[PDB]
Amino acid sequence: SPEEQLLFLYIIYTVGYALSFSALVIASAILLGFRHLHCTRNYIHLNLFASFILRALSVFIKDAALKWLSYQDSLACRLVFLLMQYCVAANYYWLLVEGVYLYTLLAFNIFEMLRIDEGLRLKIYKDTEGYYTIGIGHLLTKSPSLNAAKSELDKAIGRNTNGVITKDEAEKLFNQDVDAAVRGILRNAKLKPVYDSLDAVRRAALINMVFQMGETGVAGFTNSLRMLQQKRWDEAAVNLAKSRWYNQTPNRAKRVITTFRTGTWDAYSEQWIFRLYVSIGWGVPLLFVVPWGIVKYLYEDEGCWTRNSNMNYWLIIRLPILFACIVNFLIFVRVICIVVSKLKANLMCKTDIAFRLAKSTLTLIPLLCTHEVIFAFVMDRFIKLFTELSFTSFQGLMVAILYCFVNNEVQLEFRKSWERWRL
Ligand SMILES: CC1(C)CC([C@@H](Nc2ccc(-n3cnc(C(F)(F)F)c3)nc2)c2ccc(C(=O)NCCC(=O)O)cc2)C1
Repeated sequence: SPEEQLLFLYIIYTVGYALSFSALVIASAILLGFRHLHCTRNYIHLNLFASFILRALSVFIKDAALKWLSYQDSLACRLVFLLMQYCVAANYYWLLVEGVYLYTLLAFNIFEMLRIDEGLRLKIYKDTEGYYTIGIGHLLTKSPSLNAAKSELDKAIGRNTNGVITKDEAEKLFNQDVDAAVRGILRNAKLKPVYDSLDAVRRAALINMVFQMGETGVAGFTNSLRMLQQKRWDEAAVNLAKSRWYNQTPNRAKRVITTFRTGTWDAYSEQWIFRLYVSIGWGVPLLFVVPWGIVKYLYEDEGCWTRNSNMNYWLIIRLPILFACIVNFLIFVRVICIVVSKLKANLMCKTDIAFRLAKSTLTLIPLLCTHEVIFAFVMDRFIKLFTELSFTSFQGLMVAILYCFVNNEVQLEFRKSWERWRL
């Protein structure tokens, strides 16, 4: 039947958005309620969820307005459609920042953490404690003799130093120190079990302290290292503040304790970038959705602007989206070589967060952007393409599923608090 087909697809679409909405609100509720989940990654997700929830709201509003001059002629419809188009470009751009965040998350490592903490020197300097340092955090000897420090550096660099050392030579010695730091952990009976129980990020947190103090020194934190292995992050955090290390160099300590406490790079994460992401996810939409809304109100106003087929004015919401998809696929491309390397190199297990996120993210990029890309310059078997409307509807649900319900972290939060109820 013709009428029966058109009605059944409508059912699946609305229950798609009903289930989507419900699930995404529950998920955002979870990310917001549990304190441990308060990190930049999940904040980006909450923005993404918002874009999907708001899209859902538009769907439900349009539907309620069917209930009693017609609705297609009204201006309130054209407004709800502009809100929905904004959400759609917000979906695709919070996905672009979801892609960018993932890329940089793969690009930040210990080498970028220690370049931030330790600084860079070109010439040899006599530090406060008495050690001559140069390069990135490379202490030479405490022996109070600049002549002998320059020589001690010359054997450690090969050619004659003179005092000034080039950027490439410093990066070479920096690599040397970091290999030495990880070997020092693994050659340490108290640091290896905890290091092998830590995830890559908290691993880099441990490496950092070794780079500053040394293997035999951070081993001293017996009180803290035990509760780090027992996965009790917050109880160790307050314990590491009560340290000599925290009172000696506190700005460095706070960053590293936060990295133990959270498991993210957020304490090495400039506060202005999260801005520029909330700006690109929500802002740049506003940079091509509203001038569309104008040419559509001015030059193409016909039945809530659905009869969108005349002239260039279709392109200017499809090209910016098209452009995001292109990159999101370039990103999609580059990322995978990244992950193949990092898993081949054993640099990145499958238990880690950068990988878990590429699982999610790299799924959604094509599942969202692929259709966009195929029919790249098409403007417009009929019961077949109807099924695209079932995918989009459930899109919202899928995100929640992928970005909260199957996410390991939140499941640990649930079990942890039921246990707090029993005890
Ligand atoms: C509808 C589906 C069947 C498709 C979806 C599926 N997508 C997906 C799965 C795997 C790869 N993949 C593997 N290797 C590479 C490579 F090449 F190395 F990069 C990529 N790519 C894409 C998926 C399944 C499982 C998860 C998952 O457990 N999430 C929890 C992780 C977390 O959030 O904490 C996520 C996504 C689910």
